[PDB]
Amino acid sequence: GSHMEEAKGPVKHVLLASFKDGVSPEKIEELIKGYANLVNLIEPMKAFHWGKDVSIENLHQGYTHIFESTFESKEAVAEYIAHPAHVEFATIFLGSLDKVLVIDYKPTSVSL
Amino acid sequence: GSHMEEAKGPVKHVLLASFKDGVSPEKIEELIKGYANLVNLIEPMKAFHWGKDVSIENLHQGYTHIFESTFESKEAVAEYIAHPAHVEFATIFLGSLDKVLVIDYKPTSVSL
Repeated sequence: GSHMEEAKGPVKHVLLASFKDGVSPEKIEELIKGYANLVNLIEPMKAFHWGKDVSIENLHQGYTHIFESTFESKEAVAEYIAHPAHVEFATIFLGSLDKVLVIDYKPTSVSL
Repeated sequence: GSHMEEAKGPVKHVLLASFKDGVSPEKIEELIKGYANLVNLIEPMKAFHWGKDVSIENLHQGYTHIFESTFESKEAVAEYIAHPAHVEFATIFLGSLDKVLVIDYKPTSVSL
C-alpha cells in the first residue's frame, strides 16, 4: 500500500489516433478489447474510456476517434506513458498508424 | 430494458481549430474574450470548457487548442449550430481560420 498523494487535478488527457488503411478490423477489436484487459492490469489508470466522433460519423479530416485516460496525478500519467505493457501495444499500433496527436486538456472554464 | 434515468451523458463535444499564419495575439485574446461573452449570451449552454495544447514542443499536427462545449444532447447541438451569435463569430473567425474539425467525445466505460 503505497497510497501516495491523493487526487491532484484531475488532469484530462486528449489523444486522437486514426488507423491507416491496411490494418485488419479484427485487430481493432482486440485492440479495444485488449485495452480493457490492459487497464485491468495497469494499476495507474483508475479508469479509461474511449470516445469516437459521435454524430454523423463522417464529418472529419480523419480523426477516427479520441481516447481519454482519467488520472489523479500528472506524474502518474508519466509512469503510464513510460509503461512497457502499454508500450507493447502502442508499439504494435505504430506498425499501422495513420496519425496520432497527444494533447493534455485541463478543466479551466471562464467565469461568466 | 433500460429505464428513464440520467446516465452516460452528458455528451462532450471536441473541436480542434488552427489559426492561419499571420494571426495577431490581440485577436486570439479577442476571440477568446468574445467566446466568454458569447457563452453568456448563448442561453443554451450547459458549460463551456477550454484548454491549451500541453507540450507543443513536439507531437502535434497544428491543433494549438480545442473548443469543447457541453450540450444536453445532439438536439441541443442543433440550437448551437442554429445560433446567429455563433455564426457572427464564425464569420469573423473565417477571416483567419486554418482548419476546423468537429468531433464528439463521450465517456464510455467498459465493465471489467
